[PDB]
Amino acid sequence: DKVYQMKSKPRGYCLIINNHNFAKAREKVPKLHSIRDRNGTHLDAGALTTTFEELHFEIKPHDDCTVEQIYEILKIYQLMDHSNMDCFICCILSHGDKGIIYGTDGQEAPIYELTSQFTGLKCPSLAGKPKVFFIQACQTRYIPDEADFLLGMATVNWYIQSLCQSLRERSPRGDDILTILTEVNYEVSNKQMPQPTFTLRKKLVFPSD
Amino acid sequence: DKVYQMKSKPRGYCLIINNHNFAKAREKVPKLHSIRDRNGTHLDAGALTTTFEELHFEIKPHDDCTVEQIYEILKIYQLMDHSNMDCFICCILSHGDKGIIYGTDGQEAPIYELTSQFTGLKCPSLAGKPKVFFIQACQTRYIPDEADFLLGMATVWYIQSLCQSLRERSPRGDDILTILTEVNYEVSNQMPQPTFTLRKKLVFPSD
Ligand SMILES: *CC(=O)N(c1ccccc1)[C@@H]1CCCN(C(=O)c2ccc(N3CCOCC3)cc2)C1
Repeated sequence: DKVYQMKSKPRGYCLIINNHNFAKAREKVPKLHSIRDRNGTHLDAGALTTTFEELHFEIKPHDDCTVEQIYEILKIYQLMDHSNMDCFICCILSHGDKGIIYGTDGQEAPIYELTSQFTGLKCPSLAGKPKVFFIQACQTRYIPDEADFLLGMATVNWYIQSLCQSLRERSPRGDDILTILTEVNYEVSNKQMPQPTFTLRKKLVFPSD
Repeated sequence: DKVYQMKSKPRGYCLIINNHNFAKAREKVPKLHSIRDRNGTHLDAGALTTTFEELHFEIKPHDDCTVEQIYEILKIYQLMDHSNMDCFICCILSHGDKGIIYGTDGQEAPIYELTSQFTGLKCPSLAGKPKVFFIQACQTRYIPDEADFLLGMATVWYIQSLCQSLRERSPRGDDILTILTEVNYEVSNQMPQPTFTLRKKLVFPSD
């Protein structure tokens, strides 16, 4: 029973990346000649703003991002001085694939190339602090070989909905994020299942009290 | 707040593949010309048996297994009728590339191709009940999209702290993730990566 240093104001930045218009994708990329536009994402996005502002993160959201657009966004936060922070969360809501994420231009960012941005050897002020990634797909490893990491990855063809509901619910009760994820795993299987993989050293909780 | 039904005598099978004599690997596979014999792996193995025999698991140890020996041992328990069991554990001590494992003949086996044997479809006798995998290989997907899996794997200590923190805590009723998060700090100061798709909590009562 060790718990991460959740308590601060604010606790961290909650990156929300929220791609929707894959128009240039439908144009510039052949194999994605007919890729639907991920409308309805705002319900996921709005909930992600809702739950995580309540848990004392300052949401910094971006909509419709290229891979280049996605990539430069994270350097802003890799190079940022996180010393005053306690945690770091990044949500990505886009079309998915096996181990990669699609930008609105139809190009690809591997899940390992995004997570690996925030190491200790790359983001030192955010060392020993938990670094969380929630991703929801649609239709090598995924994490640096380092501690203090969580990847809530899923693949659609509602995950973010139930994840929010269990966060709003369980967090003021003092349940940890792993407890929440098992509850989220059950809350969808009745099987495009999410596979949480992590390297976190200690318990991670988002206290509302 | 659910917990996997673990009350069962025996709780389940607990495979312990234990590769040590990689002579045949050196003997035939040239890039594994000087692949070291895994000396000391006979210390992890005993800890695992001791840990899980206390946890009411019928240990099934297997030493120095090649690739088809492995594909055939999993084949047995894949076709088995675990209807009176409440859990399935498979330990693998060996070494390989980032995604494969090396049999004692240097032949490969993707870890997915192992965890993928105990599906619901491929092992209906094991539906809705935890299929746990521990892997310690010294230096794509890893588990199928079905529920009730755990993959405590370490690219490479891990198994000795996994055991010590398992006999120490499983009596107290703590969840597996609580345990796995603890062995992370012990290993922290290379890193294991537990991917898991479990629906309820998971404890091993000690009675
Ligand atoms: C890959 C491997 O074989 N490891 C390992 C290395 C790094 C991290 C985790 C695991 C082995 C696993 C077993 C123990 N070990 C040793 O180096 C070792 C070997 C022999 C001993 N002796 C000899 C007889 O038994 C008692 C003491 C001690 C340690 C790491």
